Amino acid sequence: LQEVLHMNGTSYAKNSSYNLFLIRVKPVLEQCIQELLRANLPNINKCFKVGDLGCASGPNTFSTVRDIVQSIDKVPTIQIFLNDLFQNDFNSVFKLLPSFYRNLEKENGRKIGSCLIGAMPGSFYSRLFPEESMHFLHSCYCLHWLSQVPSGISVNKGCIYSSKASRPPIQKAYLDQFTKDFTTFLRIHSEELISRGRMLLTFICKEDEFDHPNSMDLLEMSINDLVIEGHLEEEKLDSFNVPIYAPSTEEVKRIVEEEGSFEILYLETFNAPYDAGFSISPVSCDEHARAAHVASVVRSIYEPILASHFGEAILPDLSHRIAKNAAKVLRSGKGFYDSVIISLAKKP
Amino acid sequence: LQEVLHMNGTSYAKNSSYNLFLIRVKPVLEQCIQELLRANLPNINKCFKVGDLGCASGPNTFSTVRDIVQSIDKVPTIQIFLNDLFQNDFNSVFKLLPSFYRNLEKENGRKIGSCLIGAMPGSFYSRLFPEESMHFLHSCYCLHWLSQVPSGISVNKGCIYSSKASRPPIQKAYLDQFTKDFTTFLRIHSEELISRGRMLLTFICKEDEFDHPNSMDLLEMSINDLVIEGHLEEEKLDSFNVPIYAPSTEEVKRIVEEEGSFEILYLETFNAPYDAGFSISPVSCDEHARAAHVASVVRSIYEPILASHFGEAILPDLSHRIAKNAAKVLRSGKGFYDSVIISLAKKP
Ligand SMILES: Nc1ncnc2c1ncn2[C@@H]1O[C@H](CSCC[C@H](N)C(=O)O)[C@@H](O)[C@H]1O
Ligand SMILES: Nc1ncnc2c1ncn2[C@@H]1O[C@H](CSCC[C@H](N)C(=O)O)[C@@H](O)[C@H]1O
Ligand SMILES: Cn1cnc2c1c(=O)[nH]c(=O)n2C
Ligand SMILES: Cn1cnc2c1c(=O)[nH]c(=O)n2C
Repeated sequence: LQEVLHMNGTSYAKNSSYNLFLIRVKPVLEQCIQELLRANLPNINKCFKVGDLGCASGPNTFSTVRDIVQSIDKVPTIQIFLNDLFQNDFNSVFKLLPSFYRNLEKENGRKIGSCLIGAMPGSFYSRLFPEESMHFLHSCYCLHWLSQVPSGISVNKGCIYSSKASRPPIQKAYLDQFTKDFTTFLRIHSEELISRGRMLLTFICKEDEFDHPNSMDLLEMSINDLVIEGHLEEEKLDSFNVPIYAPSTEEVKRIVEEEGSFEILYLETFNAPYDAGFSISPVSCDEHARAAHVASVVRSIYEPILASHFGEAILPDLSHRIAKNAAKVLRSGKGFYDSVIISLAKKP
Repeated sequence: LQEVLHMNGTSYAKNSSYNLFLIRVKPVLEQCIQELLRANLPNINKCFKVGDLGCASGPNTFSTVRDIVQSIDKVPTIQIFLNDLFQNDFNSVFKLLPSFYRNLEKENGRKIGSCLIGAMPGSFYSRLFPEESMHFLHSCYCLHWLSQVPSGISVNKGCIYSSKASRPPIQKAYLDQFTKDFTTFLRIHSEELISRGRMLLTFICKEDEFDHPNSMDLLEMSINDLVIEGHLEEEKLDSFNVPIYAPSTEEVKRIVEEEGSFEILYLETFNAPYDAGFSISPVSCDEHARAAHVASVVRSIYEPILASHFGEAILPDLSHRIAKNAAKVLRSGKGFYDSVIISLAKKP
């Protein structure tokens, strides 16, 4: 998937929003960075070296950089490495850099050349940076993507991942894959961090106490509609497996403590409404448009993988079922994407 | 030009060749890198940090990385930053990285993750890297490009740059621009280098003793043909000025010594035949094809700037005149691109 997985190049950019997860991350990001400067890590007041792991493209890429930069300058050279898979749309980010830099100088006074933005492409499940070279690593909404479909060909009937309705051997196969992946992530990136360096990670979580469908759940139920309706053969659904896990906070916690590289400074979950990134009639129109927006966001996350497995002909039917499902969920008051945020410091 | 200048995205890749300049650079590159390891710069045996300034795209980008990597490993983590202007075709380099990395491991044994290739886009006339962070900076065939058209609207009649036929106020305007630009280059990048760090630079030079037309000279004479022939109004030629200088070695030497940041370790010129990158009938066919190749290479360097000034309609006529001119030059035995190579060490 290293050379297959990426967000939609409509686009992830057009459908993304600061208002979904990044605004919840921001205060925690801010506190993390301020604590780092106060900790006086070697060279941090000369050059603050930061990586954004799974930056994608679009406004969110720039919004995350802005948040970092403003956090650092809140009342040092900044070297930012943007990381994503080798077929991410880097060219478009780089073309927006000249205006980004000017706007940075008009906004903050940050002289041009004092914030140095480059890219380091590759999988965050492999080494990206020299040993003990980085102060801070940030990733938002990436770590639920696995390095591969769980290494357990086997039939996950009526399901596309370890959903609540999936059988326990599937659930165990997906957990074991996440464990491998996340342990590797932690082992590798701890080595890249300067002593007492930090990571701030935000990704999908599963909460036993709630019952809120995540984007994969909305997708799964919508593919199911289509087989029931007759539009898709049951074999297409039975063969489709997404390389994505939704962990519990206890699972996240056990993995980190097992790895041993990091102390947990902060660990919380939060629930983001589906349409938090949506802006504005009767009211059936209002809710139609909100549901249609949700479906666009969900299509923008999964289209590459959906097109390779199913072909392009079912995607408009799929978008239609996702919207219908989205609206029913929001009406029941369970229309939230559940997310965990965890702040880690490298142990001496 | 920071946001306008770039090589042709036919393409610079298809028309480029290791055999033109890089094979001449290679032995000097090799000696430079070996001397660096022996000098024991801080951290160099942990992580060797290298920048390629004006990497472009195509085989040459990868050939330069390969040469660096093989030089380092000749009987350490390697972090390579590829730099070019913000609208360079980075996406295509990154997409070739997965196979590059595998081929690196099949060739050398270089484990994956021990050579870390990223990008730092921007003008090399501004800061690219944190202070005292780099061991070695390499640039081949870039530094003759100026930051702007010489800051001397004024009419350069019948000429496109400071050619031998250009009047002395033009020559002085172009030299003064190169002086500003190259001095800035040196001041800025010296600051980025770790103590006793080095630069290896290769670019076009002008030699009083020879009389060999460079690619701009071939272009200039070919645009002149077209005005004489009637295909182009003299005003189009009189208004066209390329942001490019061809310095003498004495001019290069004076600038470096004036700047004061660098000691010169090595300084030589070499003359590269026009068709050194060309592979294979009577013989008028052979020489036709060799001349046509030269014209393609010349079009691939200048098409973006030619299209913006002249429009697209004259380019096939232009390619035809460049080939005719190329063949006459080669036949006289003066068909060489004259180049200088200079090795610099940061003074204590
Ligand atoms: N192993 C991996 N290495 C690098 N990037 C990965 C990855 N697995 C998933 N991703 C990236 O994770 C991103 C998820 S979308 C999140 C993007 C950004 N952090 C934001 O807030 O909008 C995608 O761009 C995808 O390509
Ligand atoms: N100010 C500048 N900053 C960064 N790159 C520049 C530049 N001025 C010119 N260049 C780059 O110089 C390159 C010249 S072609 C040389 C490319 C490569 N070194 C090789 O051996 O093939 C172009 O890609 C162009 O975009
Ligand atoms: C709702 N939403 C918004 N962005 C995302 C999601 C998601 O569910 N998974 C996911 O991977 N990403 C990037
Ligand atoms: C002959 N040749 C091959 N490559 C180049 C040239 C040149 O003349 N200028 C120039 O800038 N570049 C990149």
